[PDB]
Amino acid sequence: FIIPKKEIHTVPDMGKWKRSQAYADYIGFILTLNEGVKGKKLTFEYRVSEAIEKLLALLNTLDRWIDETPPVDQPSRFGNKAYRTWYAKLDEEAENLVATVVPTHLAAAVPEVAVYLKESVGNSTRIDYGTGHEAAFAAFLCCLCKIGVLRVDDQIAIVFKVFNRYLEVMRKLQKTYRMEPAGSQGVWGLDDFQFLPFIWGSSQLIDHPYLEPRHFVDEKAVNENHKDYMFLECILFITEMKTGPFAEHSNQLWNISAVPSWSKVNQGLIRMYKAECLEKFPVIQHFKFGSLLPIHPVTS
Repeated sequence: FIIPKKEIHTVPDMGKWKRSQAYADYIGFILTLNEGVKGKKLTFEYRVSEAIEKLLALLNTLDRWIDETPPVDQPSRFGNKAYRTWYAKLDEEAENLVATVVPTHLAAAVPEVAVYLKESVGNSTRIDYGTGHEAAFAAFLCCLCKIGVLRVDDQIAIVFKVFNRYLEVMRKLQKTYRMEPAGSQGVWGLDDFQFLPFIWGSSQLIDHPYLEPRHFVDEKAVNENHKDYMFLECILFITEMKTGPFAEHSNQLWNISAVPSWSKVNQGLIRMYKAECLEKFPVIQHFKFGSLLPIHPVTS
């Protein structure tokens, strides 16, 4: 194990990244989880292991720290400085948190794995959050699979239990500390903060008996179904946070609602994720590379 470090500094480094072992493992992981959740509600009776339970407890610790760290009165009208107090706790305690999940015989892996956790919750200096932080959380989970802490039978729970809870905690950070989107915003982005739940969420909805894409801009449909469906939960967050016509506050998603099937939405969002997140220097340039997700060319 080694200290994961940044490797994307120049334009040619984008190709280095796309040819890397890290990229192959990362995109393979996203696609594997995408397939596993296909056609299933969040309440699907999936297996729940000790490691999954410990990851939920880890996220609940993060949540508790938010409650202990209220917003401060401040002059700035953007991010709330209390975020930095919260983040400092995570920075100090990340290895301890990860150690509650990783059994002692794999203790050597804790510092490397914990770097991804420390990169998954936003930026302290800027008080911002974007799809690069979300990617680091997926990378954190990917590392836990690679070292065998999480297994194939945990894959549905990774999305429906752990990632689902992570999104709740991220929404709470974003609202509580008035966090700024880190990257492209408004007309320029799919969503101000997230990406993966629209991929995995659209996979859930493949072959649904009633819901089709145009239904996600129907407030009634979202209200009656969001508890079962990660995609719909994301839309609910948007409509709760933003006012006015959907077409104006979320134009990209508005256009996506016209797609005739969830399978086509899912296929299109995978393409879009590569183009607008993984191949986007300003979004992905802070990705860190160590031993588990290495910058060396993919083995083959």
